[PDB]
Amino acid sequence: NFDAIPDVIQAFKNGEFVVVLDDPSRENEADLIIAAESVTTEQMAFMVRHSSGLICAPLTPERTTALDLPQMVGTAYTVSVDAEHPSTTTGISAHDRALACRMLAAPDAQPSHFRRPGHVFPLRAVAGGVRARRGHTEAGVELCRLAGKRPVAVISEIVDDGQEVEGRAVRAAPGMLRGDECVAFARRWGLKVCTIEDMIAHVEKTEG
Amino acid sequence: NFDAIPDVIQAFKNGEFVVVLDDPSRENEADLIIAAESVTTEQMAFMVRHSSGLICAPLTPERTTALDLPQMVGTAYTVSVDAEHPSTTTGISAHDRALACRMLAAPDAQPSHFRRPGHVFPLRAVAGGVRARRGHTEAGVELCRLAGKRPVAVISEIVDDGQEVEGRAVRAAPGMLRGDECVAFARRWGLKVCTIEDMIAHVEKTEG
Repeated sequence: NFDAIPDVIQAFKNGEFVVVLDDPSRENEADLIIAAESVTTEQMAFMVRHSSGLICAPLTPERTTALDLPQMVGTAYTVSVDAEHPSTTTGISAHDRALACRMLAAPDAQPSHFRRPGHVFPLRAVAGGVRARRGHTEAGVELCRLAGKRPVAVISEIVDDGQEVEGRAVRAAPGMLRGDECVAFARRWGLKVCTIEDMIAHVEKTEG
Repeated sequence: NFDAIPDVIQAFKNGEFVVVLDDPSRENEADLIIAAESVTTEQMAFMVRHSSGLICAPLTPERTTALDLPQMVGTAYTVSVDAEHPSTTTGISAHDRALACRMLAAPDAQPSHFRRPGHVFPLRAVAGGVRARRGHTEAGVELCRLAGKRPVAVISEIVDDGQEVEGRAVRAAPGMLRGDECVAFARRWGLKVCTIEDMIAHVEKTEG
């Protein structure tokens, strides 16, 4: 079964990842979604290991303007970034990517805190939220609002790495984690899991 | 020990991944580098599983002009892409990312074959090659030229996922694969491994 939204919010509030399913009519994919403000090096490593590794950062339009993150050019990718910080090295390590996420969420964030282009991909949520666009991007920002966090999330799609093949640089039968698998994945890692659909139902209780 | 360049070229010619080390003075990082033209779904899955998951595609300046891939904004990222193909779905799966790579390398590639923005990150190699810029981007394109392949490679940095933590969404002590580890990683997966430095020495035999 899927977890009830309130419980997903409490977990998100606690700085945990949550597994979020969009509509089968849509991608039919699940993403790991976490608040960016305090994402750790170790959690980032886990995210990278268990996802596509294309680590994105959903944020509001207000943050894209404050931080001077224009659209790269439908997923609203902004220009990519790295943390302008003395501890950053190449920008790709779990350390560096988590740092960038945290910095994007900082109340004191400024445009100069980010090197462009880089290795983290901010995504512009639509003003109307999940009831307006049923995407993981909106879901991330929606969870932030709901949990009282800074308006920046971190998301990544949970791929299915397929099976190991001893001594060969290939994986058999890879794909994307779907439905049932998603819930099982969540249970295995002690995470809450829910659907965007339920998230919307939750938000309509207050917004209609 | 590192493999001799000629042997690395033969492997690359065979459509295998090769492990390439840049300078310690530089990133001190190793990347998986493969020819894009025939990268398979299964190999892509392996690449994703064993790297940062930020799958890039080194290509020449001539290809950036032919394909209308302007700079996103130092790593020369162009605008990102997805394959405009009936089999593409969300653009992130190993299937979809490998397809995009293959399409970027097609002799019949045209700008309209790519949706922008997307999930694969082409990188513009500098005209002068590895002797001009000692980057993995140049190395990828340099291997393509050397092996007689289409002038598009696929690269990704080999991260160190750290250690599993049973039932917890974290990984302990993550980092990047370095030196020794790199060679061991290559042996484990039956891949050749070399340094950019040696690659340059190879190219100077002909170019001075």
